[PDB]
Amino acid sequence: SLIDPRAIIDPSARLAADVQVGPWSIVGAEVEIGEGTVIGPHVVLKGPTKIGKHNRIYQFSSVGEDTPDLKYKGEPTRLVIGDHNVIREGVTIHRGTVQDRAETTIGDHNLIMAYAHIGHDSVIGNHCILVNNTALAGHVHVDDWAILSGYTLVHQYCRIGAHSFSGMGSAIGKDVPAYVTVFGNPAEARSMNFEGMRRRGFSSEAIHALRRAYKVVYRQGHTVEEALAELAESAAQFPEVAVFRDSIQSATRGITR
Amino acid sequence: LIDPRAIIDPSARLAADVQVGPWSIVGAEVEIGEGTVIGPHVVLKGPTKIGKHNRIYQFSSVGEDTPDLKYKGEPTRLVIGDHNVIREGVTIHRGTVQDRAETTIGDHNLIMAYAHIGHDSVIGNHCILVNNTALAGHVHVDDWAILSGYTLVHQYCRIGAHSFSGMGSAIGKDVPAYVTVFGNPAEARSMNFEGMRRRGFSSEAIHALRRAYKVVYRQGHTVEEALAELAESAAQFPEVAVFRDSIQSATRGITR
Amino acid sequence: SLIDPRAIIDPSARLAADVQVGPWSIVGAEVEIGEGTVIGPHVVLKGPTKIGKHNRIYQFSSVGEDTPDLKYKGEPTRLVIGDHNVIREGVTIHRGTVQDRAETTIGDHNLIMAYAHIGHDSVIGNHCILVNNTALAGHVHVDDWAILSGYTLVHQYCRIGAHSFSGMGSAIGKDVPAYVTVFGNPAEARSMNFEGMRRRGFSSEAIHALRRAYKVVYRQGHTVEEALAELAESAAQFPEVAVFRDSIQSATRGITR
Ligand SMILES: O=C(/N=C\c1ccccc1)N[C@]1(C(=O)Nc2nnn[nH]2)CN(C(=O)c2cccc(C(F)(F)F)c2)c2ccccc21
Ligand SMILES: O=C(/N=C\c1ccccc1)N[C@]1(C(=O)Nc2nnn[nH]2)CN(C(=O)c2cccc(C(F)(F)F)c2)c2ccccc21
Ligand SMILES: O=C(/N=C\c1ccccc1)N[C@]1(C(=O)Nc2nnn[nH]2)CN(C(=O)c2cccc(C(F)(F)F)c2)c2ccccc21
Repeated sequence: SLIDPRAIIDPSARLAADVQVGPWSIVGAEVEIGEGTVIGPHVVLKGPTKIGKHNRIYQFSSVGEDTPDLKYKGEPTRLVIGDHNVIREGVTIHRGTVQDRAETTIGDHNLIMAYAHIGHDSVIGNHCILVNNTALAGHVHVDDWAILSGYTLVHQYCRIGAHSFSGMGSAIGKDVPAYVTVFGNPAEARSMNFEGMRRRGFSSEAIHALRRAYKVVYRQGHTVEEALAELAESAAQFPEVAVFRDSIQSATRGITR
Repeated sequence: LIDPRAIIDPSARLAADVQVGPWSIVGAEVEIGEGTVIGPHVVLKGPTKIGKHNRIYQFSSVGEDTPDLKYKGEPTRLVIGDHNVIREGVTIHRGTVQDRAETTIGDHNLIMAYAHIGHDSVIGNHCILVNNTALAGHVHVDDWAILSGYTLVHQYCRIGAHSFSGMGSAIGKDVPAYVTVFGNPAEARSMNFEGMRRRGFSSEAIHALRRAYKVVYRQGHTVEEALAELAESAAQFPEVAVFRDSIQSATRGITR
Repeated sequence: SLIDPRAIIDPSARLAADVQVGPWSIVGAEVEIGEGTVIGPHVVLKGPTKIGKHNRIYQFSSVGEDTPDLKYKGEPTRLVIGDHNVIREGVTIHRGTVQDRAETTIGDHNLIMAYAHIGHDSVIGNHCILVNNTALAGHVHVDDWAILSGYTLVHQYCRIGAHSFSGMGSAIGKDVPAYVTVFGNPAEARSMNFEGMRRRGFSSEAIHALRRAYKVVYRQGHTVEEALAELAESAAQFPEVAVFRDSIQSATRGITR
């Protein structure tokens, strides 16, 4: 451990073994930091916030702030961050709202690049990448391995499916199904993230069942109900297709087309 | 109240109950008013006036020089009213001598993280600038206007009262009062009926304003023709006069 | 003195005797700063980094950090900045990767406005303007006098030609030839920077030949090869047309059309 004496550590904060806190950082009341986490210089941490192990948080980041969206803040709302996350320069992460989840949740092994915004009540899974200035407005669910390219904007309540991909400057207003590639403002479905399936070792059979799964949903004039029925068999054979099918079935307010 | 690790210039001026966080700079000729909380890690530069019950969050640079090459160090101003919330990393520049030598913000404005307010810009009251909104300079934002995340505005554009931009809009012409605009480049879509409900507009003044939108946008009229038919509706409803006056004062083109 | 006592200066740092450094700034290990350079408060400089003379770096800037690019594995890579550059509030500049030439390079007289990003292995020439929140992903070459308007996004390996211009919110995925004006997401070729050419004092004859050069590349159904061959003659007569022609010849991502 090195706790720099120019940092401010609230008496109610809890620091585990091997935690580093750089100069002029604030570890506010009710912030818990897990084993081996490195807080850079000029970082503002605010609670109630739970941060796990072996995280890295860069300078000028505001982690666990209140949403500005309310004037009168509800407390106590939480921020939970898991393990092995990188949070780059100037990132903003807001805690939840009493109305909704009362918690913003980030899992493990995520890369959140400079000036990205994680809005109130959002949930990030594991192994996600949010590129520079990605902004999640609030109540955004990002499932595992999803990649949002630089300056991707996401409206409230949108679901970003597992292994999905957004192009630079995408503006997402509807759910993105698992594996789907989206581009533009407003965002449009283009293809699937075949590159990602390969890099995570999907069988060719799985990749071909997912290609056919795309066409079923987007290209053959079927209701969502008819697509779910058509996808049932492929979904039962391939867990990878089931992830796709589940992402479409969970979309009650429709999907990015 | 003033944290001892903050830097207060001799020539600054702070009201009784002003709070200033650690590692913040209150530079030369900065006035701060009653009940204003300056966060930690804030750079204020002057000549700048800040009113009362304002909150400025960490990493904000309020009152710097414009990098606009037309600026050359003249002692231009920035003025900020009361009950404003300025969030993480906001940049606000002072005026230029070429145009009035003042940047102006009124009252009850919510300016979210990394928003930029360029030289000589004039913001009214009860405005929302969502994350990373950017006003290049000489942008006039009238009362109750809402600019959604990453809204970009070119110099000299007028954003009308009760107007709304969608996420990632790029505005290059005046937005009339109450008009909703979307995309890059921004195009007119509808009227902020929502925002009229929010101000307790009579259902008559709301029907008057729906008619007004159809006169301007949906009936192949010119602006001169559209301004002409509105004249009586604007005499009848002050709410319609607001809309009519925003179009009248828009001799660079309105957003279509 | 000119080094604020609240600044951190690494023992291995090399500062010219007149260098100014504001409070709570960090001048890291293996950072060199040349004559006349003013470092504002709250600035983080990481090395190995060379900064030249009469530069100005504003608050909340992170100059010389490691790229988050997963391909980078902590190797000793560098950042070189020249003279008379203005770096505004919250600018991020990353050092290089060994996969290229292990250097990020900025020339002279550049204006880099607030929250602009310069990614690993990028090369900026002289007299360039990067307006607020302009982002260069990596391996981006911006040649002399190019202007990138606010929130211009550039993909890796894209080349931005001399005296080129991008409109507000441009998303560039292909090379911008010298003198060309681009707008939109995705970016679209919309004429040449005649305003900028006229201002900088380009001759009438050079402009007229560039107008014709534009027609050959964009407006005659020619493929890049046909166009290069058809340009050969004017490229041999007018240096500006040679700069234009070379920028098409050197394009590795194709050209913005
Ligand atoms: O709320 C919003 N807009 C204006 C506002 C009003 C009062 C207070 C603050 C902002 N929310 C927005 C939203 O997605 N609302 C919604 N959709 N479904 N259910 N709720 C997201 N939004 C935005 O512009 C927005 C809001 C917060 C954060 C961000 C960002 F950029 F950081 F991600 C962006 C927008 C733009 C147009 C319409 C609706 C909304
Ligand atoms: O305004 C501009 N240049 C001077 C400048 C102003 C402020 C700071 C630095 C330079 N350029 C712009 C402009 O609106 N010029 C103009 N119109 N009418 N009269 N002048 C805006 N502009 C921009 O890209 C721009 C310039 C400054 C700030 C911002 C932002 F994002 F922070 F808001 C954006 C742009 C993009 C394309 C064409 C013209 C212009
Ligand atoms: O480049 C990318 N990923 C690696 C990386 C680089 C720098 C930092 C972190 C990761 N992805 C991108 C790329 O250009 N890849 C590529 N092209 N040629 N060879 N590779 C760019 N990219 C981006 O979204 C991107 C990546 C890093 C930084 C930035 C920004 F915004 F800061 F400028 C943007 C994107 C979006 C869609 C497709 C491909 C790519």
